[PDB]
Amino acid sequence: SDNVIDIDLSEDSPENYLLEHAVDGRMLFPATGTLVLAWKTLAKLKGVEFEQLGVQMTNVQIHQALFLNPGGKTTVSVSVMPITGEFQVRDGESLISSGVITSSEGRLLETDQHMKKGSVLDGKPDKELLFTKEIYREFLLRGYEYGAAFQGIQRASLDATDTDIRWDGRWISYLDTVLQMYLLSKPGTHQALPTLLESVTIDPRVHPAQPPEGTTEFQVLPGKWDPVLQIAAAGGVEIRSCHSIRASRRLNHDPPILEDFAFAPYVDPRPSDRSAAAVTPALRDYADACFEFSRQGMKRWLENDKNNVLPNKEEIKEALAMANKHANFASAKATLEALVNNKNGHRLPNHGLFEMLDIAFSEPLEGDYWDRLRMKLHDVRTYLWDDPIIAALESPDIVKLVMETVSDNVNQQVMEILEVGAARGPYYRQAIPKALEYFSIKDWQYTVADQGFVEDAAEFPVKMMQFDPLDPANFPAELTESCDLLVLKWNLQMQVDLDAAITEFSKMIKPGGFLLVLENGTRLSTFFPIKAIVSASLGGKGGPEGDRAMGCFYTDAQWSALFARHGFEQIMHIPDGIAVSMFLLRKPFEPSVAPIIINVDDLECSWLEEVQARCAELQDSHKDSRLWLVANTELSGVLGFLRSLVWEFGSEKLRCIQIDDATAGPNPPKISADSADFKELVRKDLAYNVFKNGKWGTYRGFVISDADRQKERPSEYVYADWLSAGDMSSLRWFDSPLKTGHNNGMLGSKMAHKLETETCSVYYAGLNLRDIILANGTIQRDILPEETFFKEGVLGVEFSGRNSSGKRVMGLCPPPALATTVKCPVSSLWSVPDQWTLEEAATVPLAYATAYYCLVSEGGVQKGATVFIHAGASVVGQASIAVALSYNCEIFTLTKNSDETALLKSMYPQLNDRNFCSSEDCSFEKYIRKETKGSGVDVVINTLRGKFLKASRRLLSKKGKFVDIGFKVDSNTQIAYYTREHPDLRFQLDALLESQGPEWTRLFDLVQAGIHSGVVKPLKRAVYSMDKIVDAFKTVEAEREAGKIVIKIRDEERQKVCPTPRTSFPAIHRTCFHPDKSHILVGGMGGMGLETAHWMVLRGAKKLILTSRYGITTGYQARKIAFFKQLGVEVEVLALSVNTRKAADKVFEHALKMGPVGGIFNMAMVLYNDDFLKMNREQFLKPLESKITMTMLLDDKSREKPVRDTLDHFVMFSSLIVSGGHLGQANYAFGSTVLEKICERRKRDGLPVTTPQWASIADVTIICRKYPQRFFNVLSVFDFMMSSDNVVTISYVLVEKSMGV
Ligand SMILES: NC(=O)c1ccc[n+]([C@@H]2O[C@H](COP(=O)([O-])OP(=O)(O)OC[C@H]3O[C@@H](n4cnc5c(N)ncnc54)[C@H](OP(=O)(O)O)[C@@H]3O)[C@@H](O)[C@H]2O)c1
Repeated sequence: SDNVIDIDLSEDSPENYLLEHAVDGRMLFPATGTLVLAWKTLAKLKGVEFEQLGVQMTNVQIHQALFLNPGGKTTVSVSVMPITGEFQVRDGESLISSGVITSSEGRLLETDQHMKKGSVLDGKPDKELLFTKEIYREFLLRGYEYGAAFQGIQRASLDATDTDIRWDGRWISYLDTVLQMYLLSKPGTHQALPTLLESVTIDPRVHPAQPPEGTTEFQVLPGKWDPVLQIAAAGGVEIRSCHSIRASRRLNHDPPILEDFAFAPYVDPRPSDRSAAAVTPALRDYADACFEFSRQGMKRWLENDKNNVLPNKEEIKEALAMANKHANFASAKATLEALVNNKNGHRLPNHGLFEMLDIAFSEPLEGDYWDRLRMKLHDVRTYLWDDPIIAALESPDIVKLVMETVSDNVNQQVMEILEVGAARGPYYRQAIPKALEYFSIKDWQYTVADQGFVEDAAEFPVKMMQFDPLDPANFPAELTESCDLLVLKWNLQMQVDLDAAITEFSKMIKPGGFLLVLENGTRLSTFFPIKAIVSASLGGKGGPEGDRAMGCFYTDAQWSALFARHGFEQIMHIPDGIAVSMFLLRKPFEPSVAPIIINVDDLECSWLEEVQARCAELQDSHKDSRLWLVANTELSGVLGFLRSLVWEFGSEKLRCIQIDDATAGPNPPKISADSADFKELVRKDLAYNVFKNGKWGTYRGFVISDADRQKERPSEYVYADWLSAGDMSSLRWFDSPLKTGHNNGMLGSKMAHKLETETCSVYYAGLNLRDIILANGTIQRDILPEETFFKEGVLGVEFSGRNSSGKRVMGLCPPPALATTVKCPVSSLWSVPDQWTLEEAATVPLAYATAYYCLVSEGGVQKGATVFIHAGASVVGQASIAVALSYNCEIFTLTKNSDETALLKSMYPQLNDRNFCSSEDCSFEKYIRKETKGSGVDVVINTLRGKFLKASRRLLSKKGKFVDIGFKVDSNTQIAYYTREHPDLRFQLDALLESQGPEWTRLFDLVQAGIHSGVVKPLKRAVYSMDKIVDAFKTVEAEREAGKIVIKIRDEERQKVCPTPRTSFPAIHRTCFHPDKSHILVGGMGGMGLETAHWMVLRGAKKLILTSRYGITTGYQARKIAFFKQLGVEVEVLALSVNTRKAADKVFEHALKMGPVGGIFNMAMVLYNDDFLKMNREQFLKPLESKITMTMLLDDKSREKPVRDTLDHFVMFSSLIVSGGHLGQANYAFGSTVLEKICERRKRDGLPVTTPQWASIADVTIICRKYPQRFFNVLSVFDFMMSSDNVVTISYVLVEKSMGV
């Protein structure tokens, strides 16, 4: 109604600096931006200029975020009430800001900061100051992305109390930079969204005037932060008591792609290898069931074919005959139907062969049968494509192994693929989404072809060609030297003349190209039923390799011999065993010049000179010349070294061979110049040859499914948390830090109260409405007592289990008590009487402890007093009635429906209908007022809100007490809590459980007395298992029926004092660090070193020894370490390099002095990026110290006592240069690969090891087409990396799934 403000976010608009304010990518209008709009509006109403008006905004509520849009116009309406000052910044019909704006002519500013002239941060060292780069690195790590316009704090002290704030004449920027001082005063990791600014005073009269026009250098105004009063004051501005709400950090990019950098054999993989077919025992049964169903179905087909309408009948007799050689229809369908309809967990994704076979046989034998059935099976063709038998060889691992192995060997930038016959047997639907969509460095061009248009390929980035696939000699001549890979899925089995087809197919292969063939090789009579009805000319000439089975099938052994006969080298061969087989072939390579071999075994790089010389003469030699970098040791970086060399010398000549001594079989290869094994390798001319586990293979990064990141495994200690805040359907069970004996969150205020705690094995956990309110996002974790801020979880307080002595106990503990083990203070533990089962005990503690607090501790109930209890059917309501009845009180209670009234009356026989009202209307006020003869109710236990809260205070007597325990308080109510106007009694039982002082021990004794006197009786309850935790929370939230919801953790033993059996629970991973052990962080005084150290501090670590070449040299390092120490962490910063045994000894002398060594981290990096041929040894061994010398001096020291037994984690950070390669970083690649080989040796010896292989990290742009990850997401995958069995995990984010060219 009042001023309408238009914000022009255009190319040259003066208010374009407002797009330089983003939170996790999204552009936002600053929270202190509606203050200026309200400020400018009030001055406009008064008719005065806004910079001559001194305003004061009080209790400014931020309800929404005004999302700015580039090149767009945002119109917001500001409405100010003339006399009272109530203002409203509202975009459209949605409120963005509310509060009260008041102008004045006197002095409004409280602090005297506007009088301060200079900057007190003068003459200080550079290690005692924070600069704009360091200040806004801390904000970026929390999601606050400020552009150059909003980077106002130009310098600050380590405490951030004193700052230099820039004045540029823009008031939205200046107010934001004065709120950044408050944000800079609350170090942490989460993103805090302001929600209430109690006071904001702007006095431009004492503020410096706008800088002259065209100013380039602006003045810095001193700023100060007052912790006593919580005032951020700079210049003529003052922000007081800003309240923020935790915000879930959203991911700017798409989820990272996690892979397992593992070794994969080429030919005939064993069942334990990753290139092997994924045939489970269940699949081998489905294959047999289909085989029996197919075999007998043909028998049924032959005998019933009395009309002779079954062409290929001789073929169906031959197929039936062979099945008999290698061997009722009702039973055959019975076995399959039992397999299909069973849901025993072991369940194939789908049963397509059975489904499509059933259509093949069940179809009647009559006129127009074959034409109709051929149409029917062409309508369910998808079943054959997507079938466990057919998908065993189309698994993501094999598809990626083939597609990337072929890419490592194609020496172009685009990789031309050609899938001939894409209508019958398709491969694009598997190659594209599983392997080719992950490509970042190489481009791919896919070309499907067939007789007709490929209907299913319309949605894929492929090119559809047209010609006859089933007939050679008509292949278009435009396909000569056309494709670097040829895929013939189910094509060579349809060719009448194989030699002619293969000869004509081999011409389409570029020199050095590959041919991929997938054909049936075993149990050839299983799929024949469908190749009988859905094939026209089932006749194919045989040859020297034998006679085609039926007329369209060769056996796997005959397939391999046939390919070998045409001079094809078997690069890879993966037999499914149950059905299909896969061959990858390329033509033999005959060198014209002798290959050059250089041994790169030495880790001191005594060959840098020779390789550099031979690498220089690459582009002046014959095209058939090759450099073979050979390593015969487990530790060698030849694999990642040759990837980086390929980036500047091409893939044409650079080849490599590694032989792993440790796992090389009894017959190790003998690669040495004119050897026998080498020549077999100079003929395949594969870039990377690795002999490990007894077979030649290659290192490939196998993608990890997003479902495996939340895979649940047995865990002795678990606790319930949420995967996503505010979602009650995301509740899971995570690993509990109690496996270390202690509980996360021992920092700050939790370090002051040294409560004596008894470790109890939880058997039942009661679900209260306090947990549902937190779980569903109605209230953030920050409203809870400050002692719970760093706790792993905040769900659950009450429980009933067994203490360490085996006694049955029940009690309330600080969260998480929705767990399997707790550390309950001895002053909060009651003993279960020997008449209650532990199930009944789980319902008593909180319900009655709250009831006594509300009635006898806060309400001061006296004998005979009148009490009004809202929601009498709730557990707290039932407890309140029982406590009140014991005090001989006149009870009035609000019951929703008649079922609740009946339940309460039966539960408490003293309750008559006169004692009951309805929670559906405020008609209880007249009834209660009349029934009390105008005296009112002495105590009101209020849960209902709005007009029921008002109508219930109105019933209070002269001395009556109002106990409001509802959770969903209004905004005005919360401000009353903040302003100390009213006490917040809804998280007081949680606060008394942190202090456990005089006020609690009064409630402990009141409840204990009630148990003895019989007042405290167990309530009716519903027991939910540990897997229905989500459903239990939903049951509590809905409040459809009265009762206590109690999660059953363990089964109570028949005895009464007996040790709890040790058991495991399925739970998601959650890495935790032992607080009594010392964790060494070599290079932990850096970007990821210090931000990872903070992550460990939250997850349990309390003893850090951080190592650097120089120690603390900046004010960001000194401010972080002063934050760990304040939290209660024993930090130690050593200015040494662990490059000699003396240095290694010192770092572990200091570690063992602090405590047993429980973790070693190596984040150290040194980089000299340069061209390989302009690098001497002194410059090639630069990155090799932090990665080859500090990793075997930390690995030698971790393999000796006492480190070996105590050590839990051995993390050696790596880079994707070992998996992708990079330009100029050929020395870093060698160091990063030898580091990964030391970590794989540790796994061989059973020692703990983790090797993160990160691409790029944002907070601590697009390189090789990969977006840098946000650190809050690097620590999310890092946590999964530590709690996993693989050694090397590759984490990288893709800008977008790769398309063609
Ligand atoms: N953040 C990224 O962009 C990114 C991307 C991919 C991978 N990574 C991985 O993460 C690490 C790099 O993280 P970052 O550079 O952001 O932070 P950082 O690892 O903490 O930084 C490297 C640190 O190494 C220390 N250092 C070097 N040589 C040392 C020696 N001989 N002894 C002890 N300390 C030594 C340096 O301490 P001084 O400075 O005091 O000498 C420096 O602070 C590497 O392991 C890398 O593989 C990071």
